Amino acid sequence: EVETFAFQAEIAQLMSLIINTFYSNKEIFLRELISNSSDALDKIRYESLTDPSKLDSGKELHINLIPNKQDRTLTIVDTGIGMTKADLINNLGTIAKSGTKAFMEALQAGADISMIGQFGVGFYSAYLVAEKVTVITKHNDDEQYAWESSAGGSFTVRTDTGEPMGRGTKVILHLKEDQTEYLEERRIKEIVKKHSQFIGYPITLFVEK
Ligand SMILES: S=C(NCCc1ccccn1)N[C@@H]1C[C@@H]2CC[C@H]1C2
Repeated sequence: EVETFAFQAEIAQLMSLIINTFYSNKEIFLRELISNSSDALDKIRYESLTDPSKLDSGKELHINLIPNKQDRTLTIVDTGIGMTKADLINNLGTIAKSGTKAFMEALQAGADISMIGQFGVGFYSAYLVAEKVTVITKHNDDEQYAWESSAGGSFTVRTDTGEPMGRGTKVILHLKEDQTEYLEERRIKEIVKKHSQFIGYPITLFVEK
């Protein structure tokens, strides 16, 4: 059973801008998603200091990068705090409204797309390289859910029936046909070394066989 929602008007305009603007420095999408993963790992690690039982769903705090050339997908996995159903539908888009609005004003004040993380909406930079983004997430306080959008103004949320994650978030990027360079190992390594050398959690690049 699937539910379809409309994006916030501001969010929908940001995604249409991100998709339709000719912007060449697309590699910043990885820094933003890794930075989001780092924040999610910070939150569960902090909460576990006063409640060690929050880690019963998994003690490992790490980020995995998993390219897949046959499926043309790049997947970013973290074992952070994860997201509830309310996060996916209401709360996170509500926090992001002021940031989205401010980000689009700045885009005419001279600022460029690479400053998206300074407004707390770096996640949507995934649509620089992805035609479709699937998010699998599991919070200690909710069930496992699957969020998905190909932009166009709508997204879906459903209960996920697949392999249980335990805890964390899996961002699955269905890459555009001309963006397969981000499925290459030395390209991913160069981007991580350039943008995310100072992340306080292990970032493991899964090499294909
Ligand atoms: S509101 C949003 N990103 C911005 C919030 C944020 C800021 C800093 C770190 C982490 N998260 N993303 C939401 C999560 C699912 C994917 C799209 C929607 C549903």
